[PDB]
Amino acid sequence: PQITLWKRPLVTIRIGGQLKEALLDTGADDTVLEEMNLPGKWKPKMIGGIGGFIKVRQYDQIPIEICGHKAIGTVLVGPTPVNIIGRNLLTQIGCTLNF
Amino acid sequence: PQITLWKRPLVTIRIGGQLKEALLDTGADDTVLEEMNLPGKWKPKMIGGIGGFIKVRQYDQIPIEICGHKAIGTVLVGPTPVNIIGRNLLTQIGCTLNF
Ligand SMILES: CC(C)CN(C[C@@H](O)[C@H](Cc1ccccc1)NC(=O)[C@@H]1CN(c2cccc(C(F)(F)F)c2)C(=O)O1)S(=O)(=O)c1ccc2c(c1)OCO2
Repeated sequence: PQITLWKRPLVTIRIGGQLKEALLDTGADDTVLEEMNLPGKWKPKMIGGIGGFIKVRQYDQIPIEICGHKAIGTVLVGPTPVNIIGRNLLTQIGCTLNF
Repeated sequence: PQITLWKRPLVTIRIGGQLKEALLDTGADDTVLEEMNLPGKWKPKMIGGIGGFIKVRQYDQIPIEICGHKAIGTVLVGPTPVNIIGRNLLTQIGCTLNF
């Protein structure tokens, strides 16, 4: 599909038994999801944006479905106000910017 | 052009006769540039991000040429970690997400 940017590019994602709305975000290197208790090993990380840094937990090889498109990769979990699908997963679902 | 997302979508912009690199950022409502001088009246504003809130200066009706495409709109200037082109200008240049 084609998503215009008149409004925030929110789409439905699935991670386990959780459906959530998330931004397709070309400005995000990494995928950052709001606080959730995922299974498995993780490592602590800091990520920076407007206003400074937040502490996140990095989980590897997590499957996520994004508008029915399958993805699997690193997801950062932490105190973000919005679920952010970053470039690591945007590429896996074939997402490009066009103008 | 079509822009893939295996690398950051950084582009050259022209503003006030100056060339800068900026990130095409579909997760950003607003265009926010690092500290710079722009002419004319501005208004103090505060905006939020992943790390908290910052103070910015809001300049209206500023021409920016983004990758050869002309925009005229609101530019916020302040302590963003990198120059970002947000949806307010991405829409002007006809940018969409496609997968
Ligand atoms: C500023 C960019 C260079 C980076 N950000 C991505 C931007 O697209 C963010 C996404 C975002 C959107 C909403 C809340 C928080 C983050 N966008 C922005 O910073 C601004 C913030 N923002 C906003 C608007 C209204 C309210 C608010 C809030 F109240 F939540 F702060 C934020 C908005 O529209 O764009 S980022 O989210 O900070 C980010 C994401 C992934 C990363 C990373 C940094 O480092 C490694 O991996």
